[PDB]
Amino acid sequence: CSCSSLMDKECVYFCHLDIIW
Repeated sequence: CSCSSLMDKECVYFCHLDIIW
């Protein structure tokens, strides 16, 4: 995934995970 705003912080931080959630 991705986010149009880097300042929606928790949007960007769902995309930082990969299967090892």
